[PDB]
Amino acid sequence: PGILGTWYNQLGSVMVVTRAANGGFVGTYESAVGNAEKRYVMTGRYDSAPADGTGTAVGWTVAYRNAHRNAHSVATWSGQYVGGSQERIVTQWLLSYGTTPADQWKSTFLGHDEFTRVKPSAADVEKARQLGVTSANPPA
Amino acid sequence: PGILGTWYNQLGSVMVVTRAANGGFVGTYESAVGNAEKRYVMTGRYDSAPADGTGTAVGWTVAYRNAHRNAHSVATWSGQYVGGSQERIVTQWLLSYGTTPADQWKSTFLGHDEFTRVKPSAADVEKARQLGVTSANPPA
Amino acid sequence: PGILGTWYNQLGSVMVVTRAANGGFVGTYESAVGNAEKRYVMTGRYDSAPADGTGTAVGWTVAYRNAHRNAHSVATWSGQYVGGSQERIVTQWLLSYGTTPADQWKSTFLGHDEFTRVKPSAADVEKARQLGVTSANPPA
Amino acid sequence: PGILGTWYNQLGSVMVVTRAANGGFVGTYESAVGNAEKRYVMTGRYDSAPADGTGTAVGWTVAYRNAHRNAHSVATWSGQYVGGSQERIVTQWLLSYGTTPADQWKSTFLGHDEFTRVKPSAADVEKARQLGVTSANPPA
Repeated sequence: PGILGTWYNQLGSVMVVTRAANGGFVGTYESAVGNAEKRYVMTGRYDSAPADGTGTAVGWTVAYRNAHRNAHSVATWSGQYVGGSQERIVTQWLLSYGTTPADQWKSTFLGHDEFTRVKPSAADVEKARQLGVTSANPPA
Repeated sequence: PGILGTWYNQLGSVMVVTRAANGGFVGTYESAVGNAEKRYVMTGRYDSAPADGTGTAVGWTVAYRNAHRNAHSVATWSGQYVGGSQERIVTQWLLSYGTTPADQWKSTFLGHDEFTRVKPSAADVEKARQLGVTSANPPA
Repeated sequence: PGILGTWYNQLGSVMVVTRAANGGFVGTYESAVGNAEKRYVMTGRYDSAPADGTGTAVGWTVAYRNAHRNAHSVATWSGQYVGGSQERIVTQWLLSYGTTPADQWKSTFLGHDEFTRVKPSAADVEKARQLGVTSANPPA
Repeated sequence: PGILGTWYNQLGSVMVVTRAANGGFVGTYESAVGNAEKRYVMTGRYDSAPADGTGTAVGWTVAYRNAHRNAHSVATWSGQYVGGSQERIVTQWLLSYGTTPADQWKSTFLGHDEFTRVKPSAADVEKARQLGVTSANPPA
């Protein structure tokens, strides 16, 4: 299964898939790099037998709580992994918060994100974040 | 954790959560009822310590392939579980297909769905489906 | 064109289409009822020749600013009008805010809404809002 | 108002805003370039008084029918215009089709798109489309 390994976005987030078999996979998701306070558990599913010549449909979930922080939000990513020699994952993501009944309309944010095997340079991360941080960065 | 148990929508789909602990849960998802050919594995995450007076943020994923069928698609649900005496889960869902590069724009469908502990009557399921089937029903 | 007229949701919002011709339409959108401080200009487009036996694809936009308030947000609705004797509009909506570059990830909320020709009772509006206000209600 | 003028994406689509005043704007949208058969009418709204230091919230709609073609779909874009010396519009889009009641779940596609004042080179358009066409390209 091709989704195994480490994946980077353009803003400095890192997803690590540690195990993948029979349509399920598991790992971690860090919005930062190398700090146990913004790493979180990840779980997902994938198409274990994709149609010839197409990408591999994928999806996964991350609850933004660990032993050190709780943002009271959970994100899901939905998209596909594209092999070839240039490996990519293209997704749209949703981030949902727990709310009171009156605040249910402002419970879910929507965005997009793209992952690559090529770790971007720190210079590229700074230019990209300056144009805008488009991946979820929930505080506190 | 409140999400344990069986959940129904208004169109005849059934989600069963068999295990939930430390922010993770697992189970099955059936678009039909009681037939091993449209049951699929489910995995997700939830907020294990929600803020007082708010709903519990949740998310989960289902790959639409089993031993009998493969739709080449994977769905993710994002929303929150609301306790009280009237227990509900309100979500928005995404369904992503594997595609060629030229077809990437038509890879992801978007919708909404609401789950209840009250199993609807067959009469209510028929009236609801006649107004429109708004939950994912991917063929073949 | 069938979209002409007045449309209600279940939470107390009212959309009035005053003119519709050649694929375009115009009107107003009130999150309240009968108060010039939460009425806003609406503009949209529709399919002027839908396929036989299908709904009519629609879309429209509302900027949440008038002479009395400005929420600094703009919403878009996307879906279809369904005729027959029971007329409905089913949509998903997006609400986007202006942000700094660092806050771009929290710029867009996502939701769903359904419109009917039947004005709901005030009792039905209160029960529905108590279960949750799922249409956009941006403050200030 | 800054949104006036011509905007390009990375896949070869062109949006022209011909008029903008008092929170409304109008123009055209071409998925191709310079051919009256894939140009369509556009209408939208914007925040006419954005908060200092933030982007300008925007939204607009395009029905994919003209005198020569009808795709039976309507798209909406939701996001914000960002000024400075590097002018951009970042959006998420929805494309909704008219359907039968049973097919309502597959009525709406979701995607993302980014617009610039810099017209990309034909070489850049080909490389980008080869990685994937991520803007709406509805056939027939």
